[PDB]
Amino acid sequence: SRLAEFRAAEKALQEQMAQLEALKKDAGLKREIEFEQKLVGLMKSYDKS
Amino acid sequence: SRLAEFRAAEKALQEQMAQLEALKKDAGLKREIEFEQKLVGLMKSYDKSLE
Repeated sequence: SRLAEFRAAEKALQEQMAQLEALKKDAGLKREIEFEQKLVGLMKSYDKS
Repeated sequence: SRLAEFRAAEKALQEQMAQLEALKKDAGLKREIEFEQKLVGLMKSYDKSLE
């Protein structure tokens, strides 16, 4: 019921969302997303013969 | 991998944004915001009465 526990959740959400903005900046994650887009498109073309 | 984690974090966050919005409906919370509202009105009035 408390408003205090809402604003504690609001702060908890905005640091979670802040560390997702940190994760989003990692060079290793970026290389890995690209490699997946490569793998996805390559199995896209493997379909055709 | 850093990619599998990133997607579970993006999932755990999406869930949190939804559990937050669950709380906005509570009657108990709505009355507590009414009290803070009046408090602010009280504070504004105090400032207004300093011309």
